[PDB]
Amino acid sequence: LNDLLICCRQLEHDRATERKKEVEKFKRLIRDPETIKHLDNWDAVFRFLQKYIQKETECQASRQKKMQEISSLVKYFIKCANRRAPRLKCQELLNYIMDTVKDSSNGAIYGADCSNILLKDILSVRKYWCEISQQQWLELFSVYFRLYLKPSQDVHRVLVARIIHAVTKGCCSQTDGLNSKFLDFFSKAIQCARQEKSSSGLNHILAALTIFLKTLAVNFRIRVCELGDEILPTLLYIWTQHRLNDSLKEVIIELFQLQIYIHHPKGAKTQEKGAYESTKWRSILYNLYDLLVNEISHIGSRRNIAVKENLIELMADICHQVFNIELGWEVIKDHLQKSQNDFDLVPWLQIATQLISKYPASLPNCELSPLLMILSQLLPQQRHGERTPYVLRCLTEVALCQDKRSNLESSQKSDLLKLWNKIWCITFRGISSEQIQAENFGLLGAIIQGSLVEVDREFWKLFTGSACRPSCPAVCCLTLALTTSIVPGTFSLKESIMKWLLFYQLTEVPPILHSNFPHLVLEKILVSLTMKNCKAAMNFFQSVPECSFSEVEELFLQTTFDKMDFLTGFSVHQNLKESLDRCLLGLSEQLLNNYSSEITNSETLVRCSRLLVGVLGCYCYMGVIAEEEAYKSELFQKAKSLMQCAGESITLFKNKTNEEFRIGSLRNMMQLCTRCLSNCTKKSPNKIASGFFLRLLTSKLMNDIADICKSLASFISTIGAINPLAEEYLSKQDLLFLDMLKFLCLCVTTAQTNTVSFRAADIRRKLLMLIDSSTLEPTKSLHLHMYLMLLKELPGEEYPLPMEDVLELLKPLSNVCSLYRRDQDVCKTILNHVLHVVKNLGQSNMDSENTRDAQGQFLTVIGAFWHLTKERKYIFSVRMALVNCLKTLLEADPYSKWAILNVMGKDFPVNEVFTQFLADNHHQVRMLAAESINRLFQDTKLKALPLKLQQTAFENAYLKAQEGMREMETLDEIYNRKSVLLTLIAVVLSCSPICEKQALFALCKSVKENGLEPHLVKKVLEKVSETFGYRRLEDFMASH
Repeated sequence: LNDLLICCRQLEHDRATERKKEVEKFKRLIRDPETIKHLDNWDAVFRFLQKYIQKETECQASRQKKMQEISSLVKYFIKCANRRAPRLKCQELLNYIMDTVKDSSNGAIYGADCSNILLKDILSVRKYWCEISQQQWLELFSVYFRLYLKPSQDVHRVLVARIIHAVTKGCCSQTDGLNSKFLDFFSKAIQCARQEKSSSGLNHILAALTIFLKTLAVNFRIRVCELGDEILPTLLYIWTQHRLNDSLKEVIIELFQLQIYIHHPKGAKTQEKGAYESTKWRSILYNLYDLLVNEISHIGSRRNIAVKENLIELMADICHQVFNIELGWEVIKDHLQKSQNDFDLVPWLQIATQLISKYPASLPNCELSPLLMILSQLLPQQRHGERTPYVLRCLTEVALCQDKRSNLESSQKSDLLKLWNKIWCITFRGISSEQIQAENFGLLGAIIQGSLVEVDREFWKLFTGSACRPSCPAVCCLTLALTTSIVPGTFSLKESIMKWLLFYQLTEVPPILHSNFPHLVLEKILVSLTMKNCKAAMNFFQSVPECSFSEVEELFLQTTFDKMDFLTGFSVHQNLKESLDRCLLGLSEQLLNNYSSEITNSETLVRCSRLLVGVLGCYCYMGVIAEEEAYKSELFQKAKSLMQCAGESITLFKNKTNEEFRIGSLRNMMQLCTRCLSNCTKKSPNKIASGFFLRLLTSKLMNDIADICKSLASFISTIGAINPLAEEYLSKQDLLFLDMLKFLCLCVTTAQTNTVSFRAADIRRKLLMLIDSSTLEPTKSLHLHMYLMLLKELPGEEYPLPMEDVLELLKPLSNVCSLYRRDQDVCKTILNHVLHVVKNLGQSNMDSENTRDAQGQFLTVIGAFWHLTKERKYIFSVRMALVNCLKTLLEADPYSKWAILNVMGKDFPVNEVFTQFLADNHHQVRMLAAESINRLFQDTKLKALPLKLQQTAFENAYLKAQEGMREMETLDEIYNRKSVLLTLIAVVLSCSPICEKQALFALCKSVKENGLEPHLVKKVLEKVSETFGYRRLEDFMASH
């Protein structure tokens, strides 16, 4: 250390001639013992190189070799320093990168080189990705974008654009985001891109622009709307005059799709429905439509003649907005009729398919019939063509759209029935074609479900003999046929179908086991067939209940108040039942006889067990078979043998961990097993089938799975830095290990309901030591994944966990959050996963010493997060997470008996803290608190709260909203603040009849004081009056 520093100082103090060889001496001076003792610093050697560079640059074209040499020298030094861990501080390195490229004295190759190390090291490491401050991000974006705007054009312009893309992503993901005043910079770049033809970095500039609009979509919506009206005409000109680069076209389409989503949130058409309308936008949309109509007739727009999905989706969105120069379905019909080749016909068929699917109301019922003749005419060609699946899909969508309408006339309905009968006749022949099997069965199922064509005796022959193989679309059509029709008795037809479904070749696995099927579909079909009235069982079986920019669009509708979530015993045939039981045991016996310990697949055996427990679950759901006799039934006896045979594969893998080919099979094993279980507590065949599967599992199998869990737990391009929670850090073993652990997690929570052979306590205890402080390493990407999912799956509100388990579960939470404090994405994920603990922490029945310990441990980390959030250290995404988890705290303890967080020695109630977020700086946070404020007026466990508590909660919320109003171009913010206040009042009025009079008076005062929109408030009061039950608004006004 001291000797190295002395040698470096002597070399630095030496003359230039001695420095010629001292550079190599210093480079070779580094050694393994030197780096080991140097770890702490690196700033000392860094500034020695800093002044060495600044001294050398002071003293023609001959210097172009020296500047390249020193650039390589610093590249090697930085790589060696950061090879193991990033000890070097990003701050001083960033400033040097700033000042080496700001000046024009340095060569172009040097700034290009300096940008290379900057991207490959600073922006490729998560540590530097988080520690770069907001001020650094803005200055980092500004200097390189001006360099991009510089008139000099070189090969490095692509690299500079890649820097700009990475900086924009970093600022929009790690900080609060750069100001909207930089939008003029992008406008100038687009204007410059209009003149220049090279467009070297236009792909990254537009992609960075797309990210900025996505991040800046919550606020300044009109400003984004106005800028869209400015750049889109230039983008249309760029598209026409460019060479049509595939990557540039894709990002342009993404920008166009983002603009339409902003202007028309979730397909809004009129201005009063939440859409934004202007003359420039209408002309732009018409001009945008003309370009895409021209572009579809191109070879590169798609051997494959299918137009890309993004084009199809963008096509339907534009058509829906422009449908009412005159435009409509007439041009679509003309194109379909006049198209003689599938090249110019498949795109339009895909266009109509997506428009009908996305917007059922976009197609008038008058044009429904003319489209039906066109589709029928395009169906037959005496053979099978490329357009056939497309014609089948749109016909299915037409049938689905037809079934959703009840205003059709009698004459129109009769014409449609005759047309659909003709459609059914055409599509029935040629069913043997396997290529269009999925589309044909889907069309038949849709027609059968809608009762468009009456079923005939010939259709029932399809599921007989070897006419067709058991497939998912075939079963989906069959279950709809059994639901809306009665099986003819041609004891024979029902028997024949059950042979076809359970046809096993006397070494090929049956297709039902070979291919995955939706849970409890074949089982319900079989049970319904065996009992007296197959139609009745389907109706009763289906009667049971079941367990991006979209969030931004939902925000706009709630902003415009067009969307508001609030204020809104049987008999069985004995012969058929015995026949099915004989077939199930016969199929199972065949599987065991053909089973081998090495070559036979295991997921087929579990699928057979899933089918076997499914029919038993369906049988136990009715009064035909009780649970007690189902346990001793020969089916259940075959069930345990299937798993026991499949259990040895896990046992073998427990010893042969190094095997990799087994991983793919075992990963499929849990996916079947995990989906077998059902955590929902309602009485349903899914719950009964899950209970049978739980009772199947033995004590030997859990220990093998747990032992494999313990064994694998001890093992050891992208624009910017890689998220530590990304799936690319998870290998096959890592992905596998997360799989059965989730299977173990679901087993523990749901096994206690029934009586099982295995002890769930032992698994849970073993799971606790899996995150033991000595063993668990939060810095490891794998170890982070388990603790997050264990925090998500183990807690359960129904039956509280052993309360010593949760404190051990919550023990590493403080350490994990402290290590990942600077990572916004990890903090948001941790907060979203920790809220599941509150459902068990709320119940204070066993209020003991350790009970108050776990509550204190949970409250201090939440209080630290709230304090750190108040210090402006978290992004908006974390702010919802803090709001969301605190909402669960409010739900768990409405009276705040124990939910009191302590910070700097001061106690802050949870209820009082929630009202603070109503005056936040992010528009998305404000309504989420405004929508979730209803927890302060009702128990949410629907009993009301005490009068005094309700009065002070409403008063505190109203004054905070008023404070947010008064702490104020600005029109967007003004409209944003008004929407939150109106949403706050509307929610209070709906959920709090106690404060109905006070809230109404508060709105009345706010009309003249806060300047609320008279039309917006009038619509709200009409809606709540409709919700309450008042026929007219005047009566509900007159009541108060």
